[PDB]
Amino acid sequence: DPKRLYCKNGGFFLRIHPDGRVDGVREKSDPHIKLQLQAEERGVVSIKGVSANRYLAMKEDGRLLASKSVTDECFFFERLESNNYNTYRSRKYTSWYVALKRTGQYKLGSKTGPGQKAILFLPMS
Ligand SMILES: CO[C@@H]1O[C@@H](C(=O)O)[C@@H](O[C@H]2O[C@H](COS(=O)(=O)O)[C@@H](O)[C@H](O)[C@H]2NS(=O)(=O)O)[C@H](O)[C@H]1OS(=O)(=O)O
Repeated sequence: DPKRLYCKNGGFFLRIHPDGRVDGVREKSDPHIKLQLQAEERGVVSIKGVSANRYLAMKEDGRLLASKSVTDECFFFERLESNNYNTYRSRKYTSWYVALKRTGQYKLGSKTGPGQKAILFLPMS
């Protein structure tokens, strides 16, 4: 079943545009925030935009985008933290997290880390 990823940092839903752009939006009705999270192994997921047909990827410089193809940049550790929010940490760039800023823009992976509000998401159906 599809999920919406609600970010604790400002209450933005993770959004994947048809063109590959990634950002955040507060509108629960937005057509581009419905995501498919598929387990590739225990604790490892890909994140696909249902509307966009693109997979969330983190690049070597921390950029977030969504690609048509699934590559090693499209896998993330899904962890339930002690505060009961999930985090999604790049399987390839292992210190960097999927994250949204308070402005609704995505946060560059190299600017993220374990104590931040920006990396915390709650999956909702
Ligand atoms: C409440 O948790 C964090 O702190 C907030 C805050 O202190 O305002 C947010 O930080 C964001 O804004 C501050 C201040 O920016 S300003 O433009 O100078 O006002 C920045 O210093 C932070 O880098 C910003 N972080 S963000 O991830 O880009 O939003 C924010 O809610 C929380 O920051 S956190 O890094 O996610 O913990």
